Amino acid sequence: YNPEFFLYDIFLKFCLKYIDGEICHDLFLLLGKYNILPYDTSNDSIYACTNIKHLDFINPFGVAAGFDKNGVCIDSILKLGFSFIEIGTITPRGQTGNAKPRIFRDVESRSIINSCGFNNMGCDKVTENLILFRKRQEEDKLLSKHIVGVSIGKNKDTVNIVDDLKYCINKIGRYADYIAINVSSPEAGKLKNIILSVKEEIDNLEKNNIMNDEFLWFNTTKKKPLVFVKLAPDLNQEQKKEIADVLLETNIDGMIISNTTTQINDIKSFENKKGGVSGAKLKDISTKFICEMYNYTNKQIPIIASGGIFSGLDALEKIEAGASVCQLYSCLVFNGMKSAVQIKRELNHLLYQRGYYNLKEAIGRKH
Ligand SMILES: Cc1cc2nc3c(=O)[nH]c(=O)nc-3n(C[C@H](O)[C@H](O)[C@H](O)COP(=O)(O)O)c2cc1C
Ligand SMILES: Cc1cc(Nc2ccc(S(F)(F)(F)(F)F)cc2)n2nc(C(C)(F)F)nc2n1
Ligand SMILES: O=C(O)c1cc(=O)[nH]c(=O)[nH]1
Repeated sequence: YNPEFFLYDIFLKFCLKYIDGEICHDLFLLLGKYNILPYDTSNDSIYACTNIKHLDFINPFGVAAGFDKNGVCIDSILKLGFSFIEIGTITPRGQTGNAKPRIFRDVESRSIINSCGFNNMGCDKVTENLILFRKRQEEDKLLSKHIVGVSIGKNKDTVNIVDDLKYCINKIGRYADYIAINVSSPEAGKLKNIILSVKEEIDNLEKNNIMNDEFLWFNTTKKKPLVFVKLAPDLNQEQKKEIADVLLETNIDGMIISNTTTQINDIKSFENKKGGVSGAKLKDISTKFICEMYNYTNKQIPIIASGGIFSGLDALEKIEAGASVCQLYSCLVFNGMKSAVQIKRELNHLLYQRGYYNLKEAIGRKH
């Protein structure tokens, strides 16, 4: 609640009004890189703890993929009050992505559309960035117990998809607390192949190193990274159940629901635009998708929420629907740096008013 946050949020609101989106994004990533952004040093409520398997989160809010694609601003973003961040999506080789401008935002609807095109510095350089962070994390009190996942994907013109992801794992898998596979860009038999192949590569990292785990997994968990998969919402009920089966057969560690959507036409400033939409308008679509997969998987696979989360209320819908954890993106654009502090406040208070003992008790409370 400091003036630090408050003053910065004025600057951001101003930037939001006048300056191009991707230009704004990079500007504040830069400010974070030089560590002049504010901190949230509050103790988080132990009643809003959560986990995905043996992967524990000190609080249920993190940042989604695509926000810090190259892992350049990991400390500063985590210290805003987030329990974790998902970097990437990265590819084995650097990409430029599509032509600019490629990101636009509608303020009134609190929505965004993008056709970035998986721009990133490539797996090699980003791994060097994550390593440097991991080294800083050993020295910084505030980064303890904070989780860093890595989103991985295939190059535009890939020879083979699996091989792209395989390279990324070999390079960066040691520094990741979990690995996110996203097949959501704006047959199931080919998916199962991918998922398995990823678990095997991770399992191979363990086998082919002589070191014990403490000195092998240079991450937070000190164990091999979990395997999540991120799904787009533009599928039919048949696709979803077909996939739902796969995730069970592979015994995947969690699923990130969801990515952006192409099926929104009622945003006026966006009618000229191609890409995937995110923000408020994605909220209701996203939540429904969680109920479905939660049902289709019969509640065996943990879920990670993404799509139009702005408030402690929005967060609770995802949780009761079946999510264990939430990711923010659009909220930070429209609500600023206070988003983590603010949303954690709002959620803690609601859990009380809704008579919940803790957050885990509320997970999947939509029958
Ligand atoms: C500019 C931009 C870039 C994104 N890049 C990625 C990405 O690289 N990988 C990914 O899985 N999701 C990416 N996303 C999607 C977000 O991770 C998130 O799923 C989506 O924005 C919905 O969250 P929200 O409604 O809170 O904004 C991107 C979104 C935006 C707006
Ligand atoms: C004012 C503004 C800010 C912003 N992103 C953003 C906002 C805040 C921060 S941060 F991380 F201030 F501490 F929270 F630096 C980092 C990135 N974006 N991102 C975009 C976009 C949609 F182009 F990606 N437009 C923006 N406009
Ligand atoms: O980089 C992108 O263009 C992108 C990737 C993704 O997974 N989702 C999205 O909305 N954009």
